[PDB]
Amino acid sequence: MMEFPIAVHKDDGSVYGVTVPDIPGVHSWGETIDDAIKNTREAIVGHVETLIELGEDVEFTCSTVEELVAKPEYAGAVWALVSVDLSQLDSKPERINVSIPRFVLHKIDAYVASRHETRSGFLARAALEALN
Amino acid sequence: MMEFPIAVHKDDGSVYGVTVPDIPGVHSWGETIDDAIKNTREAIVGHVETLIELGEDVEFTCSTVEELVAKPEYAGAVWALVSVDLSQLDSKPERINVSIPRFVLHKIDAYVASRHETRSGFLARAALEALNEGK
Amino acid sequence: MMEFPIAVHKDDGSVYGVTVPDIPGVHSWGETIDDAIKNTREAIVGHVETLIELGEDVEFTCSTVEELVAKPEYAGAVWALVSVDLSQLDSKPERINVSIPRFVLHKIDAYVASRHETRSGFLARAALEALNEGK
Amino acid sequence: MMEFPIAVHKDDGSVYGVTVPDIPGVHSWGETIDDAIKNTREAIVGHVETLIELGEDVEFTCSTVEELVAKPEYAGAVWALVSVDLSQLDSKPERINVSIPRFVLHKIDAYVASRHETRSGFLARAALEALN
Ligand SMILES: [Cl-]
Ligand SMILES: [Cl-]
Ligand SMILES: [Cl-]
Ligand SMILES: [Cl-]
Repeated sequence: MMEFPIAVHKDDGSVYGVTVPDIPGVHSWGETIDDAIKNTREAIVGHVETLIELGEDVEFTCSTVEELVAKPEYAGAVWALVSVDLSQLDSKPERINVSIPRFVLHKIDAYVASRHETRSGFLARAALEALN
Repeated sequence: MMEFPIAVHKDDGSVYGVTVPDIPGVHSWGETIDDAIKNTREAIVGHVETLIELGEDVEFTCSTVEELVAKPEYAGAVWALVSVDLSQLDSKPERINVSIPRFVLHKIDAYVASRHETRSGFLARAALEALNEGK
Repeated sequence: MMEFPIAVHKDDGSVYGVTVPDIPGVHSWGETIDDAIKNTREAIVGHVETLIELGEDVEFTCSTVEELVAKPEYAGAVWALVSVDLSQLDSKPERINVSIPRFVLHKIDAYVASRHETRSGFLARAALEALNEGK
Repeated sequence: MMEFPIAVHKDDGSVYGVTVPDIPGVHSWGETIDDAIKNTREAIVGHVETLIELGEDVEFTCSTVEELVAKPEYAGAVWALVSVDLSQLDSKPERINVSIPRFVLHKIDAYVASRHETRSGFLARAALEALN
């Protein structure tokens, strides 16, 4: 699960505006903060899916709120985190047959059992993670 | 049916280390003697299972407690025998079906084709990296 | 699909606690903001899954961030929305097949006999007590 | 998995003798220390299986080496631990259908995955443990 920090600003007349520190160029908005979060999620997912559909490598780096919160350009922002999982990206994953040593599977099984994760989800995230 | 002798010894306060004479590379321990034995059994079982799964033969003759009990490197040791049954162990890694996002499978398959790796060996290694980083 | 607002606040040094306004009894935390959210997501999913499995109706209307964002107890909070899909949740506990030595299954059945307990509720409770030995 | 401490004594004009602190009455022996350990394991297993077959409750109280080693009656002993688990007792376990809440199963699954244990083994040991 990836967590994108998003910076929410609001004034008296204008609506909620949102910027995405890890994706300059994305600017979203909402009549309420909940709508702004949801609209920013859609903009982030559409961005990532679009670059994939274009044939581009996409490198999944997320900043943390901790590291951005004291920066002046984010003074007075309301911080939120939008959760993006890889299932949220590809609608038609491919089922493949692979062999994994049992001592590795036992470590995967112990780990995913406490997190509502699967062998498949763990391996897909591990595959992506090793590629960076 | 292999019988691995193991030797538990006191190292510091409330930490018991274990020697496995027939697998010198295994270094298990426990906060209690019983924990140390249970942890060593798990290391030995995983070792034997994993080498058999590589297609190796692991049938050698274990040491006896008798030939080791009087050696001075085992003074004060607490002994146990770990019994390992090889009859049910598979000689190849476990085959599983998994679901992978296509764009991820693409950059796997393109990656392994160049170093002549396998998807399996790639995902196995990738899994171990992800497990170790989480700490 | 249920959208639970969660509020992450920095409680002490290097520890972030989380409030779930619609489940006041859940008190999750994490070493980082991201870990706090992931731990909170897991407690919320487990909560909703477990109550539906008890045969309860859990569909109610979640709070919004909007109605909470300006309240003093949430000053400085970092917000997130945890999305819970109820579609796949089963309304009964998981049925499993297990192998039990007869002499223990005798001393289970004889014991649940006049407590008006079930084998299931007994094994569930015994499992949890046994797990409560966390090192 | 149960671990019975056993005390091994050896004098030259004789063989290895063994006593079992948690089972007074058991006295075993062997030409070698390995034979004496194996013979003591059989006597312990036979003892427990025999009481069960007599219809007696059996309560698994194992001492630890740590708490026995300094007692004067065990001065100069060589200590070993005899491992007994419940499968080593009943030859014909019964297969039953039960319902377990998933949050309990997930905790069982995480625990047993690192130990070569099963849901069934864990629940049988738990059934015996919280049953006192
Ligand atoms: Cl997953
Ligand atoms: Cl899977
Ligand atoms: Cl087991
Ligand atoms: Cl099982």
